[PDB]
Amino acid sequence: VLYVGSKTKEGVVHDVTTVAEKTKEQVTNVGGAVVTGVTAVAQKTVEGAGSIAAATGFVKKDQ
Amino acid sequence: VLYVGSKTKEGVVHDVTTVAEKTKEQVTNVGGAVVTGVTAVAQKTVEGAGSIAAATGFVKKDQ
Amino acid sequence: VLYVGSKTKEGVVHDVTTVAEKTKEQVTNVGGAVVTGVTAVAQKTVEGAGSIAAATGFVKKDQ
Amino acid sequence: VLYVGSKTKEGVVHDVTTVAEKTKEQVTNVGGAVVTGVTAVAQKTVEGAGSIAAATGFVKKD
Amino acid sequence: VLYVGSKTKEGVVHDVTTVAEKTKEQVTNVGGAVVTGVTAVAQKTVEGAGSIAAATGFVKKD
Amino acid sequence: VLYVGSKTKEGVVHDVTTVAEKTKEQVTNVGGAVVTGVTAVAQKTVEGAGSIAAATGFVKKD
Repeated sequence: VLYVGSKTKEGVVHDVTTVAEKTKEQVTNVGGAVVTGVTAVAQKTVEGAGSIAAATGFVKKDQ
Repeated sequence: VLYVGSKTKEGVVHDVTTVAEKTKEQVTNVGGAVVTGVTAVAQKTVEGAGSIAAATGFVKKDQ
Repeated sequence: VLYVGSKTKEGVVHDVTTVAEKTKEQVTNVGGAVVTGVTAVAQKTVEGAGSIAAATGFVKKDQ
Repeated sequence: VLYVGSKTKEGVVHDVTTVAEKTKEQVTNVGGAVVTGVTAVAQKTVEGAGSIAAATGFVKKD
Repeated sequence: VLYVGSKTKEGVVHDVTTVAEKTKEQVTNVGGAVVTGVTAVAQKTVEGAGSIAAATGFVKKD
Repeated sequence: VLYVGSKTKEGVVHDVTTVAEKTKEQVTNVGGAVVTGVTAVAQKTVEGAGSIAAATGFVKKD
């Protein structure tokens, strides 16, 4: 498993450019999840049973 | 498994450019999930049974 | 497992450029999660059963 | 050259507001200008000799 | 050259506001200018000889 | 050259506000200028000889 001469880019994120202006906002939450904003999750590997990788706004009520 | 001379791009994200202006917003949540915003998930691998990779707004009520 | 001459970029994040202006905001939370802001999670590996890697706004009520 | 998501305003006028409640006015005039109200001039390019551009309440005589 | 998300304003005028409550005014004039109100001039380029650009309440005589 | 997220304002005028409550005014004039109100001039480039640019309440005679 070898790279001799290259440019290897795995699991990256860039130039994520967000601009806002005069943005008014109201939020109300009771018990749940609310995700309002820039998020960058860059991974290369997640191993394992029953896993959760890179969740976002994840309401997990179980019984 | 080898790259000799190349440009390898796997699982990437770029130039994600979001612009907003004069955006007014109201949200109300009770127990669930609400996802209002830029999200970039870049992975190369997720291994494993019963997994969840890169969820978003994921209400998981189980019994 | 060897790189001879290269440029290896795994699990990175850059140039995440967020601009805001005149942004007014109100939030109210009771018990849940609320994520309103720039987030960069860059990993290369997460190993293990029943894991959670790189959660965000993750309400986990269990029984 | 390439503009991604950009905004390019060369000689514009915007987001002007004039609120007025319970305003009382009176005017009298004799042979001259009076400008009581909103004006919004946006010119990109003007040329000439002895030009007059974007005048308001102008009085010329000889 | 490349503009990503940029904003480029060359000769603009914006976000002007004039609030007025219970305003009383009177005016009298004789052969001259009076400018009582809002003006918003935005010029990018003006040329000439002996030019007059963006005048307000101007009186010229000879 | 590349502008990422930048803002470039060359000759602009913005975020001006004039609030007025219960204002009383009177004016009298004879053959001259009076400028009682808001003015917002934004010029990027002016040229000429003997030019006059962005005048307000100007009186010229001979």
